[PDB]
Amino acid sequence: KQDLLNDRIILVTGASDGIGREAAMTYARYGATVILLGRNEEKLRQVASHINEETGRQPQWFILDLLTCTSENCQQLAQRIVVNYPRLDGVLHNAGLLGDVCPMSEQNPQVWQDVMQINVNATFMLTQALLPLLLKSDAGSLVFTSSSVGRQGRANWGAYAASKFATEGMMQVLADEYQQRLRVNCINPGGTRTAMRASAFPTEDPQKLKTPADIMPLYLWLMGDDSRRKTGMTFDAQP
Amino acid sequence: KQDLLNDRIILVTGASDGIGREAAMTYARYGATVILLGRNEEKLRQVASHINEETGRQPQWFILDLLTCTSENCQQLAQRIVVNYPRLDGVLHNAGLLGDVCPMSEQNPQVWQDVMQINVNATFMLTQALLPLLLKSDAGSLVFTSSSVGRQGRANWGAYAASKFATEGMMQVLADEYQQRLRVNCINPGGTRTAMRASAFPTEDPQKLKTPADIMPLYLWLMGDDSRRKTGMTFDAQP
Ligand SMILES: NC(=O)c1ccc[n+]([C@@H]2O[C@H](COP(=O)([O-])OP(=O)(O)OC[C@H]3O[C@@H](n4cnc5c(N)ncnc54)[C@H](OP(=O)(O)O)[C@@H]3O)[C@@H](O)[C@H]2O)c1
Ligand SMILES: NC(=O)c1ccc[n+]([C@@H]2O[C@H](COP(=O)([O-])OP(=O)(O)OC[C@H]3O[C@@H](n4cnc5c(N)ncnc54)[C@H](OP(=O)(O)O)[C@@H]3O)[C@@H](O)[C@H]2O)c1
Repeated sequence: KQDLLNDRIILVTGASDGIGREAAMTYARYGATVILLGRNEEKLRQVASHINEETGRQPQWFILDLLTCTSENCQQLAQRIVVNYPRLDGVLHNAGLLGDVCPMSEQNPQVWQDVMQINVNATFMLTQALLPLLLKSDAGSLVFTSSSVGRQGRANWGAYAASKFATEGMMQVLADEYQQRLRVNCINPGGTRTAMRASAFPTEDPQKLKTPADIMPLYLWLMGDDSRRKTGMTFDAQP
Repeated sequence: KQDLLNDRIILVTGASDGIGREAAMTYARYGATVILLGRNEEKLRQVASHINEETGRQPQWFILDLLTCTSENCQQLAQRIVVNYPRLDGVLHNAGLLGDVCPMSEQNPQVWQDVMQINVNATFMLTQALLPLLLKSDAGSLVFTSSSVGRQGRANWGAYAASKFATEGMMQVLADEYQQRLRVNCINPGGTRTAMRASAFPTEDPQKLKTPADIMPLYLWLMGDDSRRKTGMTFDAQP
């Protein structure tokens, strides 16, 4: 089992914390060559070093701030990747901003715009930049991260709900365009023990939640060979 | 029938052309006091004058460019409305930008951002500004405009599909927050004979399409009293 992802090159955004960190570390343990994207340099250095402890292979990391990056910035990142890696076998878009959790009448419009910029616009721009590398895979897998409020909007979820709906739509468009070329799917992690969840639910007991490690089976499956015919779908990590 | 919307004050965005123009004119014919929002001053003047021909009542219009308006701009507009109108009984968010219809790899990121800004962000900001007026209605009705690609993403629909998914999500959040206070719903017009449709489908015969006038029954129903218990739903004008 331990070589499930041997010779698969997988890029993970939001790899500096929470679910993305766990995904990057888990993929590396299963033999993948991982590329870490994040915003916080110190956190990325820490994750890369912990992957080196666990696997003896030190992954490369890149800084890309999704709030402010331009299309040119994403293209430049892709060019830097091309120098060291001949393809991408997987891209996991896990980075996300929660924004305000409060009624629509109280949503801060600057924060609303930021949520849309990171979760949707920059996620799209990065996708555009990385598509040529993904198409070089024998069976590239592109994964977006949704939420239950990306399937059914609920009170107080504001920009986050709008952005995760947009994410499902973007995934569906891409799956349709890349039939028999790429697998394109969404994962809904479910409520998971991270800082984002704790901010969204400040009074909930985090010990009642599954951890990122607990929800990894779906993350592995989508990057492995058993999911090869599956595209255009949204999967719940906690069904 | 001709006084169905007597003493209902209804604001319509994108009232300068296409479906929005038809909705504004139709609501006025049924007795509504209509407020026209658009970008093109000459078109708004023309629609207001044609409403005056048809009803002998000249509606007010306001310019608000959804690409560049700030939250402050929307608040200022709401203040201007408050001067002349004590409430809003309906708000129809019909304005929209199509953006590029082409594969994801060819989508222009500036255009993508514009589509998200008009269809989602400024639509949200305007909603925030108008909510207090809507809450003054005995039964306020807030209507967003979706598309079939806001329910199922398809190839080439890019930012537009993402934005209409976000629109469905925003509608669902609002419906949940305003239970037994407002009706909040989406209309999917279906393929309708307008300039937007003709650009999206340049080779299609527009005479094969229903016109905006043809799809008005649903637009009237959502503003009239027979839809009073209906919220959180998306309705197809062409089922
Ligand atoms: N935890 C849950 O219950 C839950 C449920 C449903 C969906 N999700 C989704 O799961 C994904 C991961 O979230 P999480 O719970 O693991 O939260 P998290 O621990 O706070 O991690 C979020 C990650 O996103 C990155 N990120 C945020 N803003 C960024 C920006 N401007 N530029 C680049 N990267 C940015 C962060 O990077 P830096 O630390 O380097 O700033 C961090 O690595 C998100 O898409 C979230 O919506 C989580
Ligand atoms: N026609 C269809 O087959 C179809 C199908 C599904 C959904 N829809 C939806 O129906 C709605 C109406 O579209 P339509 O077909 O009637 O197209 P249309 O004739 O081109 O009308 C679009 C309206 O949106 C307004 N608008 C565009 N950009 C704006 C901006 N930056 N600021 C303020 N207003 C702006 C335009 O105003 P100005 O003219 O003043 O610039 C125009 O009044 C849209 O939401 C569209 O997505 C249409």
